[PDB]
Amino acid sequence: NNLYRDLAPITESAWAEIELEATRTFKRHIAGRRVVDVSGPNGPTTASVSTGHLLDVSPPGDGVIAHLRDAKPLVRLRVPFTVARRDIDDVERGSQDSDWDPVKDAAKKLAFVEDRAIFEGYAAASIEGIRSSSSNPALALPDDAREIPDVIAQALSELRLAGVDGPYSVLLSAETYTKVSETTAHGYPIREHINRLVDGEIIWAPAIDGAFVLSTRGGDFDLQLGTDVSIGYLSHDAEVVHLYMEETMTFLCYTAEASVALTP
Amino acid sequence: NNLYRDLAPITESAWAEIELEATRTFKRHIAGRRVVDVSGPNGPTTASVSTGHLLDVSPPGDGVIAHLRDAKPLVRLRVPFTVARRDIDDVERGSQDSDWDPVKDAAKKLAFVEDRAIFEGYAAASIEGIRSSSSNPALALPDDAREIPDVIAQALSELRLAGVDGPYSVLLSAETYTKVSETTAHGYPIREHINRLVDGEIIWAPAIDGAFVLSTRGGDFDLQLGTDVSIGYLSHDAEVVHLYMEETMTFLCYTAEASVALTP
Amino acid sequence: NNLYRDLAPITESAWAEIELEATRTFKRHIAGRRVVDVSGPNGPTTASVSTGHLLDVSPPGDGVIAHLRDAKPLVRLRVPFTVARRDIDDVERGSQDSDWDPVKDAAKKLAFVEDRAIFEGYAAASIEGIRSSSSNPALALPDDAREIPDVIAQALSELRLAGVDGPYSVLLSAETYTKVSETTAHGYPIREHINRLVDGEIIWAPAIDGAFVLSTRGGDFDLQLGTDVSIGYLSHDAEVVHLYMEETMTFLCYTAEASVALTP
Repeated sequence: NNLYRDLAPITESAWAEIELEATRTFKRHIAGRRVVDVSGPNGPTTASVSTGHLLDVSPPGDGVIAHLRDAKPLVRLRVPFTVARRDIDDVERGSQDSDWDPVKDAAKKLAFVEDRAIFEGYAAASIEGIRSSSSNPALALPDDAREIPDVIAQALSELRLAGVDGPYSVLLSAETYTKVSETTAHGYPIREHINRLVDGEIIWAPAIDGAFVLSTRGGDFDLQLGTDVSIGYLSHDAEVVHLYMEETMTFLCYTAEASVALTP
Repeated sequence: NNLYRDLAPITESAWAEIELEATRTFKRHIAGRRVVDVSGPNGPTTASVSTGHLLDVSPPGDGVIAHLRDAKPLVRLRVPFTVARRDIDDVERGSQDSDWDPVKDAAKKLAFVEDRAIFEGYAAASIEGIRSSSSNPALALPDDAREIPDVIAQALSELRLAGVDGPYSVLLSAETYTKVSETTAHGYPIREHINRLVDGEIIWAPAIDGAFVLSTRGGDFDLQLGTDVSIGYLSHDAEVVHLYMEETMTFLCYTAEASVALTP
Repeated sequence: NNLYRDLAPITESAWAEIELEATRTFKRHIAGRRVVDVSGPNGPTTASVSTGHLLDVSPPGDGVIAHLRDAKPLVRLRVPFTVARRDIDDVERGSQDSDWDPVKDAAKKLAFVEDRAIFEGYAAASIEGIRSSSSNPALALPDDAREIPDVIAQALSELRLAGVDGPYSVLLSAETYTKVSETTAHGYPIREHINRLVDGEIIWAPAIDGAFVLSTRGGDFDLQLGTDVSIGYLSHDAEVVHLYMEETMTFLCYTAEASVALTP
């Protein structure tokens, strides 16, 4: 295939180690996939997602009405990294302390870009994020950690006024999650205080900035994937090999009233 | 379905008559479908055709390479017409001279727009025609009808220099076909003179202007259809019913050297 | 094998596309293979073709008669070309307008060299062409296109005086074939005028210069192949891949009276 892995100077065991390390880190650092419906890979031939809408266009001639079908293009994200042939070779010698830090960093970068496109928007890819697409009024996250549950209750009140149902979930930023975790009250963390309110789960969202309270009934958010995360090979040298992590995706929000955003 | 035919004041017999009359006229007046590969209807959900190419785009952030997948949108052509309820009603009385001239005119219009988009281009739909996409030099159709075969032989020489194979076919305009038909030499029409050269067929192309000599080996032209020609209903009155003929399509040319264009 | 295709950064689909495109163009531009017997590939170990003749040589010593066996060596023709990794990669994305023009040009070049060696001679390879090996007197192709059939009839008279039988065939140059095709008489091309005389076929020979009338009974011309046309890999870069088209061949003419040559 287009990955050209058979041409890389890497053994099966080292390939397995790299894949495992990247998968673990990405699954750690990814959050949107846990609260958004995912349309499984449709193949490399997939390039756009139809919206079912029509756009006006100049007719070819008299007596003819012309309309253009509307589609959302898919964007390919590629993050390159470099690995050492010595660490690669040591694996077949029964070594199991090899350095895969570039792999972990690339996985973190890819997860962050994906989550930031989902929750904030990537305009050049025509991706409007949940924050912008949300219709319910946005709130402000208090500087202190003790007042956050009140704001979350207000956001639940807003959604739950608007008429959305299903389990509710709170996605918190790295800085906010650290705050609610370190901070404590009556012998419990402010994070447990927050958890007490919702029916769903509390989720880490390091890539995003602020906080988000959203419904998970289904049918409101769609992450379309052409091809899932993959690892490939570009070139190599006497000392290093250059690889990349690739994924082709787009994001769509259909219900603007199923989420509430809180800004720092 | 979206046609809403069940709501129209028309009987099954009249529906059949209208469908038959439109199909006959369209199949008469259509030419590109006889020399271009047709990708059958893929359903109303189809909105674009992937090209497999990539487009450069600003990255979300540092260390990330971003590319956009390239697709060709589909365009919907709708031609409205009006029919008389008296002619509709007469059918169930065993009448078989009913007037379907508006149906025939609408079918002609739709065929003409389709063929003109295929052979000349519809820019607003991002459709580049065979004439523009052709790489072989264009020729001029002589005013006289006696020199046309020489120009056709020159065009065959150009294609057949360029290295294309398979049966060759000549599509002639209405004005040019009338000329070669009426004109005669040695007791045979100039059209038969033309036919003597090629291995394929001589085709009517009223919508196009000029003439075209092209190969039919396959894999060079693709007419993508989302939905084929259909007839629908908009509204009705005590005297008339308003209908439309609809089709969603796009056209792609892959080989620029498989055709030669001759301009009036 | 020596092609080293497994080392090239090309997918199976792109390999198939390149092979198909090269085969089509070569089969289009090749002519000698249609009128000469072909000895199928005998393997890479084949290096020469015995003639069964003997050559005089100085003896090792007294009372000894020494002779050397005579053989015709085989010559390997290699034509390099370059391909773009972007066009290669687009194929797996369902792209089918990729550029293979260098492939087509290399195939044309190889076909032209093969046909020119067959019909004109490649001295350094000890290949004497049909033109030189022919014993029947050579003719001159008239500048005008109207007198060519008379010269072809004269050439048939010469062969057919000399006593050769079997279907006869005319191989025409690019410039001569264009002339006889464009030129017309009594509503038929001069090429059809020519075809009327012979029992065999009229053949395109762009590589050759002039015209040739020859018999196809069999046993007079032999194209010996060690290995048929093949495509290989030399090296690659971040943007391009360097490939070559290779064939090992030689040509032998046994009957000097089975052909007649016409010079421009």
